[PDB]
Amino acid sequence: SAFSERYLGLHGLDNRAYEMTKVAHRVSALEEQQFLIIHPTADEKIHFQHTAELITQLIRGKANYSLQIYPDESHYFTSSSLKQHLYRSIINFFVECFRI
Amino acid sequence: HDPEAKWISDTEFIYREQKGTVRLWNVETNTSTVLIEGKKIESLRAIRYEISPDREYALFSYNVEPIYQHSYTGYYVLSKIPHGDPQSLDPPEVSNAKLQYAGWGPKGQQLIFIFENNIYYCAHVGKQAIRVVSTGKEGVIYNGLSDWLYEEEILKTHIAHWWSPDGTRLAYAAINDSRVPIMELPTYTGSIYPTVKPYHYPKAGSENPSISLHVIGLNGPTHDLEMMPPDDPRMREYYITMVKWATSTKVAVTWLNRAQNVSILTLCDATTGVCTKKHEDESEAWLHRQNEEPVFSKDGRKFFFIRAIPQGGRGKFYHITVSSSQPNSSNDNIQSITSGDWDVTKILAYDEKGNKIYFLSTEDLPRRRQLYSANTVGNFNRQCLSCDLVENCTYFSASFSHSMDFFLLKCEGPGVPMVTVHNTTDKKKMFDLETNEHVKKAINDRQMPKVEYRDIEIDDYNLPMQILKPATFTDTTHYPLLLVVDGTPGSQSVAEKFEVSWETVMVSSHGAVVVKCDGRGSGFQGTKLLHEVRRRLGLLEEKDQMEAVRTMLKEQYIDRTRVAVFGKDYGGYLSTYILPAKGENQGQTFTCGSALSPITDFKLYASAFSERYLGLHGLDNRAYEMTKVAHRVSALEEQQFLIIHPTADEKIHFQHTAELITQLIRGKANYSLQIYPDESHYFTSSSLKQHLYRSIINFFVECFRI
Amino acid sequence: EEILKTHIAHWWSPDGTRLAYAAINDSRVPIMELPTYTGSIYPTVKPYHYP
Repeated sequence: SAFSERYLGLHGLDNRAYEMTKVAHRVSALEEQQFLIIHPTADEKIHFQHTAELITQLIRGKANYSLQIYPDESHYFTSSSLKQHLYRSIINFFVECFRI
Repeated sequence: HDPEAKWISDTEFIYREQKGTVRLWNVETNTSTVLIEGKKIESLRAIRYEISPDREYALFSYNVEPIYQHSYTGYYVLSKIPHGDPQSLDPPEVSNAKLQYAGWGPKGQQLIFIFENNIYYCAHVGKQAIRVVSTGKEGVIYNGLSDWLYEEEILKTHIAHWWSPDGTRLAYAAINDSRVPIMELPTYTGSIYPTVKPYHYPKAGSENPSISLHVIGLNGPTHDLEMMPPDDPRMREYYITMVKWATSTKVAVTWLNRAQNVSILTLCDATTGVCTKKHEDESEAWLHRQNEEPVFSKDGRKFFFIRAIPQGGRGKFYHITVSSSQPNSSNDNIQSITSGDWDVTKILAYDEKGNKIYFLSTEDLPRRRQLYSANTVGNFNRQCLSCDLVENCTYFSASFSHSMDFFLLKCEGPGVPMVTVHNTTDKKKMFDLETNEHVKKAINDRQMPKVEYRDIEIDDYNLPMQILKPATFTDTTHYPLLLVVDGTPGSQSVAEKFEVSWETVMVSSHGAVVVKCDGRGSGFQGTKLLHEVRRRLGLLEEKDQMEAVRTMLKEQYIDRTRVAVFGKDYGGYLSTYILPAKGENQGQTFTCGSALSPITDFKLYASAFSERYLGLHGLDNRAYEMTKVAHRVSALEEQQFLIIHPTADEKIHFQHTAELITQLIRGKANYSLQIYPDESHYFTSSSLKQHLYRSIINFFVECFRI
Repeated sequence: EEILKTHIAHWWSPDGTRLAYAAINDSRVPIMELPTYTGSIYPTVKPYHYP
C-alpha cells in the first residue's frame, strides 16, 4: 500500500487509477520479441503472484517466453553463488539473443 | 464421436449420442427407438447422461468442475423418460447444490446420491431424500468414493460403491484420512491474498488411509454391517484393491498388504459381516493386475479369476483360474483355462448355458488385443471370434450382453476406429454402429505419417518398438530423431493405437521421425520382464532406450547432431535420466531435452508407488538415494534443457521440479522453464491443451532447425 | 522497505538516559503466505503481514 497509494492514491473507492497500470495491456502484441522472466520463488518484495498473473495473461495472449525460477530464495541475492548464477544466466540469454 | 453403447438386455444396447439425440436400438431387425431427443443442448448442456435401469427416468450431470482425473462433481437433474419436466436433484432440506456423485441402481427407479461425503437414497423418485449414512466428513471420511491415492493409484477410478445385483444393499468403502498427512498446493491467482489449497496426500513412508468396507440395506432400519478382513501378521495394513458381488448377499473382496506382496481373495456375507478366506497370492517381488473382476455365474458357481501361473520360463504369466463356490480347504480346483506366451487383458463373460468364456487377450502379440472364446470344459479350445476378422485394425475391444449372444466390437487403430454390432452365433456383421466417417475422410485428407515396427532383443528379453515417418521421405534429406518414453509399470508405449497428438503434427510438418521403445518393467510382455525392476526402476528401460538410439543412429538417412527426448509424469524422470556423455568423445547425446512434471525424488511421491517398486520407505532402502537424477543431471555441461509444469499439479507435485531446479543451480547448467498457474495435471480445458501442444513444437523447431 | 528504509526503530537520548521507540501493531494487517518448496517433504508456507 505504501508504494501503491504514493503514485495512484488511496484504494477501496474505485479511484480508476489501477486498471490502466496493469502490464497486460501492452504485452498483447509480442510479435517476435524473445521475451524472458527471471524470478525467485520466495521473493519478499515483488510477490511471485505478479509473475503468475503476467504468465496467465501471456497464456491468454498466446505469446512466446521463457522463465527461470529460483527455488525459495530471497530478493536481493545476498549469496555470492546466487549473484554469479544470475549474472551468468542474464549474460547467456543476451548472448544467445545477440548471436548472428 | 463414439456412442459407447451398453447392453441393456440380450438384444438391445444404449446407443448414446453420436451426432445428437440418444436413441435405443433393437438387435432383432434394425429397430430404433428415441429415448432422449436433442434437448441436451437446451438442457443447460448436460455433460453426461444416464438412464434409469427400468428405462423410465433420465439423469443429466452438467456444470462439472473436475478436480482429479475422474472427480466430475457437478449438478444432477432428473427428467421423465420421453421428455419434459426437469427436476434438480436436491439433498434433504437443502436447495440445489453441487453433487459429488449420484449414479443409478441396477433395477427400478431407486437411486442414490453422494453430497458432502454423505449417501442419500430414494427408493421412489417421488420420495424425498432420506438419511442412509452420515459418517462421511469433508475430505477426511469418504463413503462410496475414492480419495486421491485410491482414485488414481491402485483402484484407478473414483467408483468405490457397488450395487447389489437385485438392488437391495450397497457395499461401499469408507476412507479415513485423520492420520493421513496433509499437504497444501500454492495458489497464485485467487485474489489479493491467495491461500493454499490443503488436501491429504500420503507421501512415501507415511500412513496410508484407513479403508473399511461397509454394507447398508435399502429398506427398514438399514443397519450398517462391516466386513472383517483376514488377520495375517503381514497384512494388517491393507488396500481393498477390488471387490465384486458373488451374489446378492455374498461378496468377493481382495486385500493387498501394505508391502503389496500378499493378496488375499475372500468371500463375505452381508447378513453377519464375517469374511470366509478363499485364497492367497504372492510373488518374489509384488502383486499385479489388482482390478480384474472375476465373473460369478448365476448359481454362484466357479468364478474365473486371472492369476500368476508359472507358465514355464520367462516368468509366471497371468492366466485364468477356476474356483468353485465352496472349494475344499484341503485342495482347491485351480485350473488354467488359458495357457500360452500371453495373458488375458480382461474377461468379458462365461456362457452359463454351455462352454464359452469370452475375453480380450494378447494371444497374438503383447502389443495387440484380440477377442477370443475358450471352453470351460477339458476341451480348453481358444477359438477365434475376432481373430483378425477385419483387415485393417487388428485391434479389438468387445462387450457382451446378459446372454452374451450379441456383442459390440471396437477396432480403434491403427486405422480409423470402428464400432460394430456382432453375434457369437453367426459372427455376422449386421451393420456398423459408428464408422467415424469424418475421421475416415480426414485420414486421407492430409499426409498421415507412415508407421514402422522393429522388434529388439537384449539379453533374454524381447522389446517392441515403433517408428513414425512423414511418409514423404527423401533419401537426400536428413531428418532428426525424437524419442518419447513413459516407462511406468503396467503400461505399453509401443502400441498400434490410432491417435493424433503433437508427435504426428511434428512428424508431418517439421520433418522429423519419432521413435518409441518399450523397456524393461512394462507389463503384458512377460511377468519376468515386470518384476526385475524391483528397487531398480528406470535404469533398465533407459539402457534399452540408449541401445535403441545406438541401433537407430546407424541409419544413413539420420544425423547424430539433432537428437531430442521427451517425457511426462514418471517419464519426466526418464527424459532427464537419459542424458549422459558417453565416453569422452561421443558426447552430445541429446541436443534439446524436454519433460513434463518430472520426478526426481521418489520419496516425495506416493507411498503406494515408492514402496511398491523401490522398496518400503522409512527403512532407508538406499534406492531412495540412488533413484535421484539430481546426481545424474549434474554434468549437463552445455546441453540446454526445458521443463514444463503446472503450478497446481497433484499427480507429481511441483516441489519435485523446484528441488531439481536447485540442483541445476548447483550444477550450473543451462535450462528453460514454463508454468501454468493454478492448473491441474489433467488439462481439462481445450485452450490449455492446445497451448501446450503449440509450446512443445515451438521449443522443438528451434532446437532442430539449423 | 518502503518508508523508513532503516533496520533500527529506536533512538537513544543525547544524555544516554532515555529511549524513543516505536511499537507497531500488525494484527489488523492482512497476512500473506509465501509458498515454500525446498523446505521439507511437507513444506509449509511462510506467513507474515504484507499490507
